[PDB]
Amino acid sequence: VFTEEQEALVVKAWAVMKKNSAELGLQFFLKIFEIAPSAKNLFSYLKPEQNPKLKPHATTVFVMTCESAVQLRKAGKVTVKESDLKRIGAIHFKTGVVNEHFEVTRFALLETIKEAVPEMWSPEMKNAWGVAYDQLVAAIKFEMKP
Ligand code: HEM
Repeated sequence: VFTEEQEALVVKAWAVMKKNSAELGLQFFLKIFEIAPSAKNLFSYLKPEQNPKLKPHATTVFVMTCESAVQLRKAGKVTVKESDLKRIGAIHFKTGVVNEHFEVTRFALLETIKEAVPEMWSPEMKNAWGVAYDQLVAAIKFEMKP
């Protein structure tokens, strides 16, 4: 169960990091592609890793993760609109985003956060971010079908 403490951690960390989300987004994607260069292929428009569209995807991940933390504490579930979730779910399903991609991204997300606010980093900070993300992903994965 997602706690008020974990919510506070995600909310404040994001509050801090959000001041430099430009540097943060670039770092995040550079981490994703350092680990799995071939993940590049999934973003069909990539065929510099400088691409315009990559920066908002990065921040979406951050914002929606922080939002899930809030909703999880408030209502005990991800309460993202049923329709936003179907739409996000379908695109990921159709471009071939698989578990390993979500998983590389989780790992990249945590590293990016550890590097960005090393002064707020701790295993509870890591887990709070990790769990909000996991619940967000599971809400999306339920909508990854035909
Ligand atoms: C919490 C995790 C994630 C969230 C919240 C999220 C959210 C979103 C959103 C809101 C869009 C808008 C795209 C649209 O409606 O056309 C999108 C697109 C997309 N995402 Fe994600 N996403 C996540 C994970 C991932 C992962 C792990 C990958 C693969 C590395 C990925 C790759 C893509 C691709 C290829 C698109 C389509 C881009 C395009 O065709 O212009 N996403 N995502």
